[PDB]
Amino acid sequence: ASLTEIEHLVQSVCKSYRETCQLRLEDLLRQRSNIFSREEVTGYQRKSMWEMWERCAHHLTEAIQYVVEFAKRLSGFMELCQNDQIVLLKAGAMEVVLVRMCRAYNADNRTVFFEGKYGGMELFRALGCSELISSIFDFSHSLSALHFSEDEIALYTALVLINAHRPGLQEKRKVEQLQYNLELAFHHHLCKTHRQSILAKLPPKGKLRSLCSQHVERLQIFQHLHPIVVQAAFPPLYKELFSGGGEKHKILHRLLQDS
Ligand SMILES: O=S(=O)(c1cccc(C(F)(F)F)c1)N1CCc2ccc(OCc3c(Cl)cncc3Cl)cc21
Repeated sequence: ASLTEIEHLVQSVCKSYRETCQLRLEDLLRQRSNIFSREEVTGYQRKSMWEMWERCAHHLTEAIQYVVEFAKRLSGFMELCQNDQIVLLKAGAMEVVLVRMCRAYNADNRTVFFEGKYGGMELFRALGCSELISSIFDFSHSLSALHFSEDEIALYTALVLINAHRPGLQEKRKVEQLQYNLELAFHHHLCKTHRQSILAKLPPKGKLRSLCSQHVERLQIFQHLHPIVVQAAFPPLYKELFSGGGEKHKILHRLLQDS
């Protein structure tokens, strides 16, 4: 488009992200001294596997409801066909949740905010996927060395969400031009803010696909151990995005109709 239209894309996205944060930043920094206790950490460790899963899936789902709203406010996004809004969310909504987690992450004690207090990766030992849990801390630890601004996180998460080369898009170019316009707003704000140099420190694209692909691969395993915990206790939007078969009940386009 134009440089003046590019100037309010930054504004539009920075507003849509600030108005769609469950996690309010200043509330998280004012709680990193509220660190979990060995007696509470062991309490989480001694919880059954499926209960730490059911509790985290429910917490992931709550974090995706705010992403689907972020997407719903991304000007240009709801001008797209339902099949393309859902496919952008179905693949990029966990990726947005993972990049937003860098704010709930404290790199000094390598702790993450969880259920009202800050805990380490040892907190999630009962889940049985220690290798994947570690890579999410190592990933949030990597973005914490980028020292993101909330405006930077806004424009980076839209580009995580608005991906023109997702498999399954009906109309590809309508996203390419929404991606390319979003891509200028990010480079222009980084230019203005004297931050063009972080474009090379950003994680390689295939780093988020690998983290989401591990989560799907580790839900597969837990589904086999606890099948009826997924059908009975797991949230439907979780099963729709991640497990198969789970899109039998399409909660996604329910949220993309009401407004
Ligand atoms: O519960 S969070 O407040 C949470 C907060 C910090 C760290 C974690 C975890 F887990 F990364 F250390 C979890 N929340 C909000 C953001 C988020 C992302 C994924 C998630 O769960 C996915 C999952 C995994 Cl990665 C492994 N096994 C079962 C599941 Cl369902 C939960 C979640």
